[PDB]
Amino acid sequence: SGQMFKVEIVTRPANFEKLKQELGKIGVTSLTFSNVHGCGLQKAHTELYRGVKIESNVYERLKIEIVVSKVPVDQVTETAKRVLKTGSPGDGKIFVYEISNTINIRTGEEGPEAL
Amino acid sequence: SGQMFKVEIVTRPANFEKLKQELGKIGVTSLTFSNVHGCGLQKVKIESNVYERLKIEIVVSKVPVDQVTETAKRVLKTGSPGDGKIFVYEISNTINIRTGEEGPEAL
Amino acid sequence: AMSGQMFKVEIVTRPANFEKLKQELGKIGVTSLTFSNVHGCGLQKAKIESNVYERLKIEIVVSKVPVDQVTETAKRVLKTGSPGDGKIFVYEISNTINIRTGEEGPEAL
Ligand SMILES: Nc1ncnc2c1ncn2[C@@H]1O[C@H](COP(=O)(O)OP(=O)(O)OP(=O)(O)O)[C@@H](O)[C@H]1O
Ligand SMILES: Nc1ncnc2c1ncn2[C@@H]1O[C@H](COP(=O)(O)OP(=O)(O)OP(=O)(O)O)[C@@H](O)[C@H]1O
Ligand SMILES: Nc1ncnc2c1ncn2[C@@H]1O[C@H](COP(=O)(O)OP(=O)(O)OP(=O)(O)O)[C@@H](O)[C@H]1O
Repeated sequence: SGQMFKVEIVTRPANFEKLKQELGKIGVTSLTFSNVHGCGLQKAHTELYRGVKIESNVYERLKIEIVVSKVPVDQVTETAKRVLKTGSPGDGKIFVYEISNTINIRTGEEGPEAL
Repeated sequence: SGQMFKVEIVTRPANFEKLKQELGKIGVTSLTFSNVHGCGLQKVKIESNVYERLKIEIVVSKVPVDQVTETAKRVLKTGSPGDGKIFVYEISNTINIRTGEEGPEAL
Repeated sequence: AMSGQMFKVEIVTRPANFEKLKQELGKIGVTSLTFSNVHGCGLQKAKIESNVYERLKIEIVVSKVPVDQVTETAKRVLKTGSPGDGKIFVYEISNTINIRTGEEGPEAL
C-alpha cells in the first residue's frame, strides 16, 4: 500500500542521458547517481593446469539510486532494461530492496508522501 | 528487540560539521560519507539539473532510529532547495571485523 | 540460509588488503563486485571529538554463494586487530535483474 522501494542500477557510463529522459516520462522526479568502480573476478588455469589464479579486472561504473512509491517498480526496472540493454557485458544489473521510511527534510513529511 | 537499521541521508554538502556534534551527542560512534550527485527530472520532453550532494550512512541499533532521523531533520533544514531526503531500511546482520562480534553488539 | 534469497554484503574498511581480498572472494565463487572510495568519520564524547579517515567500500550481491562464506572470508583477510578494520552490513535484496540477458533472481547473478 504505502510501500516504498529503492531501485539500484549499476551499469557502464552510457545512455544515462537517454535513461533520464524515459524515466521522466513514466513519473520519476529525482534520482541519485555516483561514479564508482566495478571489478570482474574470473577463475583461470595457471599454466599447465597446475592451479587457479583469479583474473582481476577493474572498470568504471555508474551507480544510480531511485527510490519510488507511486511509480511502480516494474516500470522503472523495465524502462531501464530497455535503454541500457546492448548485449555486451557491462550492461549491468538492477537490485531492488525495500525502504522502511522516507523523510523529506525541507518539508518534514514522512512515508510515501515525502517522495 | 535488537533491530538494526541503516539511515541514508542525501543532502547538499553543507552544515556537515554541526550534524556531527548533534549525532555524537546522541550516541553515534562513527558514520560513513561520500560525495554523490542528484538531478531532477521533469517534462514529453525531459529537462534535468545536476547538483553535488553528500551521502551520509549511519548504521544503528541501540541509538534509536527515530532519534537519528529527526536529529538529522532538525539540523539540516533550511526550506531552500537541496535539503534533500532520508532513506531508512532494515539490516539483517552486522559483523565487527576486529572483534568478531555479530548482531547489535557489533556496532 | 535458503534458496531464492539474495543478500547485499556491504563492507566498509581500510583501503589496505583489498587485493588479497579480491583474490579470495574470487575463489569462493564471486564473479563481480562494486567498490568506491568513501570516507569514515569517528565520533567521541569527551563536547565531541571528530575524526576523518579514508575508507574503502565493497558491495557484493550474492545468492548461490553463501553469505556466511563471504563474511568469514572477509573477517579473515581484513582483520588486523587494530581499529579501522571496519564493519560488514548485510541486508536482503527483493530481486535482481540482469540487464543484458533479462534474467531475474539467483540465475541473474
Ligand atoms: N553481483 C554483483 N554485486 C555487486 N555489484 C555488481 C554485481 N554484478 C555487477 N555489479 C556491478 O555492475 C557492473 C556491471 O556488471 P555486469 O552486470 O555487466 O556483470 P558482468 O561482469 O558482465 O557478468 P557477471 O554476471 O558474470 O557478473 C559491474 O562492473 C559491477 O560494478
Ligand atoms: N526518489 C529519489 N530517489 C533517489 N534520490 C533522491 C530521490 N529524491 C531525492 N533524492 C536525492 O535527494 C536530493 C535532494 O533533492 P530534493 O529534495 O531537492 O529533490 P526534489 O524532488 O528535486 O525536490 P522537491 O522534493 O523539493 O521537489 C536529490 O538531488 C537527490 O540526490
Ligand atoms: N555504525 C556505522 N555506520 C556506518 N558506517 C560505519 C559504522 N561503523 C563503522 N563504519 C565505517 O567503517 C569504518 C571502519 O570503522 P571501524 O569498524 O574500524 O569502527 P571504529 O570507528 O574503529 O570504532 P567503532 O567500533 O566505535 O565504530 C568507519 O570509519 C566508517 O567509515
